[PDB]
Amino acid sequence: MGKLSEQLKHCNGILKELLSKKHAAYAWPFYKPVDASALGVHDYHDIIKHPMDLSTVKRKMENRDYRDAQEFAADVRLMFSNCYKYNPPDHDVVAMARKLQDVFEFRYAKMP
Ligand SMILES: CC[C@@H](C(=O)OC)[C@@H]1N=C(c2ccc(Cl)cc2)c2ccc(OC)cc2-n2c(C)nnc21
Ligand SMILES: C[C@H](O)COC[C@H](C)O
Ligand SMILES: [Cl-]
Repeated sequence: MGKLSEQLKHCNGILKELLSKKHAAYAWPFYKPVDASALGVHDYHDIIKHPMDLSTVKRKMENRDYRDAQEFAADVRLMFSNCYKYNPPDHDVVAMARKLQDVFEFRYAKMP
């Protein structure tokens, strides 16, 4: 697959951290694709045109889909944006998204 660039190594590090046990209390809703039928949210795919989640980001990293850090970051941010778009701002899952995005943005800012 070829060695990840230095910046994408940092991105992969961030991804591993987001999936790690220390953040699980607020990261878990973002681990896998939203299953709209399972959750009973039958309007989800009318509202969210481009679903994203951490397992999909991980697959894309493993498959070398991301050509740079910017592309990676856009997907992680898309995941958070979908959450902010679908849910009311006072929902528990939105608070969790904000917390995980704080973890993400502060470490992404430490890009070599
Ligand atoms: C799908 C919409 C929303 C919902 O109303 O579910 C019933 C959902 N809430 C939740 C959610 C609701 C309350 C709390 Cl405390 C945590 C997550 C949700 C749950 C599981 C899951 O994957 C297994 C994804 C979730 N998620 C994400 C991401 N963004 N919005 C949600
Ligand atoms: C809570 C906002 O939607 C995202 O905040 C990012 C900041 C680094 O906490
Ligand atoms: Cl972006």
